[PDB]
Amino acid sequence: HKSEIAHRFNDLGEKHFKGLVLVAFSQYLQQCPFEDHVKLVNEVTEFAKKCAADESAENCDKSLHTLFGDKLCTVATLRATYGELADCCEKQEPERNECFLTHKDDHPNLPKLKPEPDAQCAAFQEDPDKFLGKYLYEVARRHPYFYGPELLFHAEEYKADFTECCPADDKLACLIPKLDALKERILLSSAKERLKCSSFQNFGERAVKAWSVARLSQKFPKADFAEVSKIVTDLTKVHKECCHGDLLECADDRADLAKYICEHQDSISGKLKACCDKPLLQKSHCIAEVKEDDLPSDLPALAADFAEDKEICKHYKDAKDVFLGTFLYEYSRRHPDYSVSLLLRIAKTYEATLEKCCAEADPPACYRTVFDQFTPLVEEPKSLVKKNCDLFEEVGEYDFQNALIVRYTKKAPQVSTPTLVEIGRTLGKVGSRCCKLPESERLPCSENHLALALNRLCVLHEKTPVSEKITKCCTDSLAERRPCFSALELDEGYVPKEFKAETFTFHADICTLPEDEKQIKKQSALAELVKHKPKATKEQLKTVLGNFSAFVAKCCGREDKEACFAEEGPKLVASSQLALA
Ligand SMILES: [Br-]
Ligand SMILES: [Br-]
Ligand SMILES: [Br-]
Ligand SMILES: [Br-]
Ligand SMILES: [Br-]
Ligand SMILES: [Br-]
Ligand SMILES: [Br-]
Ligand SMILES: [Br-]
Ligand SMILES: [Br-]
Ligand SMILES: [Br-]
Ligand SMILES: [Br-]
Repeated sequence: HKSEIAHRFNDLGEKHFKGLVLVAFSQYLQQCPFEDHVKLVNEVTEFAKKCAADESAENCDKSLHTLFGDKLCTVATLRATYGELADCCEKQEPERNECFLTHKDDHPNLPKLKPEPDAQCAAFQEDPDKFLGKYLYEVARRHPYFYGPELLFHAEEYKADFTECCPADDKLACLIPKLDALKERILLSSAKERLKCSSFQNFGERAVKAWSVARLSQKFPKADFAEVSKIVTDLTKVHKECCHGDLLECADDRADLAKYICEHQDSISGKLKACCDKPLLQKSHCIAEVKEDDLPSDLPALAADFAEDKEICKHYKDAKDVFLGTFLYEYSRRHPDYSVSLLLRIAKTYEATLEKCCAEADPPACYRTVFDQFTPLVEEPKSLVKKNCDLFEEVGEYDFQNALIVRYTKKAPQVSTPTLVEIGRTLGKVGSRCCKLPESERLPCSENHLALALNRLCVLHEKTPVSEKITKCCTDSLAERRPCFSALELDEGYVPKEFKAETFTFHADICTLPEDEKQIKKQSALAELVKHKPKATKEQLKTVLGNFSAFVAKCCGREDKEACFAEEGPKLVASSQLALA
């Protein structure tokens, strides 16, 4: 392949190629107007066609990286709008892209994209191409590590929704449920993918493969070890390319993998057939989301091979990584009911046990009981989910979020209020989604979702580190991350944040906010109450918040809203203090 970009263009097709370039640019250059991005995509795409037709043309042999980078450095507003991102252009590859990646913004704080059915159907009417391009543009800029080929797929869902619902008399009736569900799907996928990219960055490729050996062994328990390994090797390569911004290569390799999975579905899983009848993007998504296959009925006990066999230290000496990979695959396929981290924790203990045991002068004797060690590990997660789902089913979502906001704020009161509020809200929604699920599916859902929320917190906290405890938990070890967070507790040495009346002062402009923005303001007040009076109980904190909430509702219902806030406000701010002693 003389020319990489011809090759990409040839393999991907003009539409998706175009689509991926729009996405890539929107992730790198998050503020630029949609129109500026359209032009860039068109330029790159032109040059691609020149090359596909003639690979000797000036510059067609340069790497995609180099071509994209040079293109980014061309932007007329780069310095003006993106500032020090412009300094990256002085660097050379591969450092240039590294430098660009660091400057992707994980908290871009763009206006909340909400469904406006009368509005959007008519935008869908006025110009559709701009409409489906904009969607990709808006999602990409808000989620700078979003999984390239998956975004193009959600766009199609987006198109299919509008095309169906905009003709009916009752567009909103049809439309809103659909868009609401799609926002949720986007959030979850973006969090899933950010965790992969975070793992590459902080723990490396090894950690990403183990995580993936576990997950895929659970999904495809029927598959033998060499399949799993092959698929995992290819999928890691794919996600590494996407996390680094190489969306064309990412996508091209992803189509190859989807092809491979579909040509070997008999040897992988029986739940693949419907997926493998689909067009490309649908097919890849369908595979990404496939239900776990049924446990096979011919699997032996793991003891024989992993506790009883007397040459185990021998094997473990010769092929450490391989042999432990074999343990992880075997253990994970038997346990479709465990979170990926729990599995990884288990594997780490096994590895640790062998190194301990294999120095002792009779290793069979001790590692004989290695499986006893996994009991307490399995049990802890089971307790946390039961503790949380119990609280959730009792008090409802909003109260659950509140209880989590308080709990996390006590653990890490230095962390910003916007971040504390976000994790707590996110974790409340996990309660709604996960708790109603069968126990075989509840542990994994809440713990796999919890992993994603902790990662988000660590991503935000790494932008501007403020708590050492948090850094330690975020950077020590992916498998121990949840236990590390669970162990955090209010430090005896924490100095309360000094009181600031303004921080608890509300005004009428809250009345015109969306409900969820209303709750965010209230929930932010909650976190600050905790920062100022950290020793206050959750029950005292719930009462004070109830009083602010009753105050806001009333004043927002008043004829003279502003007079109500002005008179009533200071009374609350005063009494709040004493209520939290
Ligand atoms: Br170009
Ligand atoms: Br993202
Ligand atoms: Br690329
Ligand atoms: Br794909
Ligand atoms: Br096969
Ligand atoms: Br802290
Ligand atoms: Br999250
Ligand atoms: Br933070
Ligand atoms: Br916890
Ligand atoms: Br006011
Ligand atoms: Br109060």
